[PDB]
Amino acid sequence: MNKEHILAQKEVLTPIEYEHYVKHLFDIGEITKELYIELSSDL
Repeated sequence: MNKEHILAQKEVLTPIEYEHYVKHLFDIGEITKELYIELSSDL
Protein backbone atom coordinates (compact mmCIF):
# COMPACT_ATOMS: atom_id res chain seq x y z
CA MET A 1 0.00 0.00 0.00
CA ASN A 2 1.23 3.48 -0.92
CA LYS A 3 -0.98 5.60 1.32
CA GLU A 4 1.59 6.57 3.96
CA HIS A 5 4.27 7.40 1.39
CA ILE A 6 2.03 9.92 -0.37
CA LEU A 7 0.73 11.25 2.94
CA ALA A 8 4.13 12.64 3.91
CA GLN A 9 4.12 14.47 0.57
CA LYS A 10 1.02 16.54 1.37
CA GLU A 11 2.77 17.42 4.63
CA VAL A 12 5.82 18.72 2.76
CA LEU A 13 4.10 20.60 -0.06
CA THR A 14 2.21 23.80 0.77
CA PRO A 15 -1.38 23.59 2.06
CA ILE A 16 -2.70 25.07 -1.18
CA GLU A 17 -1.24 22.29 -3.32
CA TYR A 18 -2.22 19.59 -0.82
CA GLU A 19 -5.85 20.38 -1.64
CA HIS A 20 -5.20 18.71 -5.00
CA TYR A 21 -3.00 15.97 -3.55
CA VAL A 22 -6.23 14.39 -2.29
CA LYS A 23 -8.10 15.07 -5.53
CA HIS A 24 -6.00 12.70 -7.64
CA LEU A 25 -6.30 10.11 -4.87
CA PHE A 26 -10.07 9.87 -5.30
CA ASP A 27 -9.28 8.61 -8.80
CA ILE A 28 -8.25 5.30 -7.24
CA GLY A 29 -9.68 5.78 -3.76
CA GLU A 30 -6.40 5.74 -1.84
CA ILE A 31 -7.43 8.21 0.87
CA THR A 32 -11.00 9.00 1.89
CA LYS A 33 -12.37 12.54 2.03
CA GLU A 34 -12.43 12.12 5.81
CA LEU A 35 -8.66 12.66 5.67
CA TYR A 36 -8.82 15.69 3.38
CA ILE A 37 -11.42 17.25 5.67
CA GLU A 38 -9.63 16.35 8.90
CA LEU A 39 -6.10 17.27 7.81
CA SER A 40 -7.55 20.50 6.41
CA SER A 41 -6.72 22.92 9.22
CA ASP A 42 -6.63 26.15 7.20
CA LEU A 43 -8.93 29.16 7.51
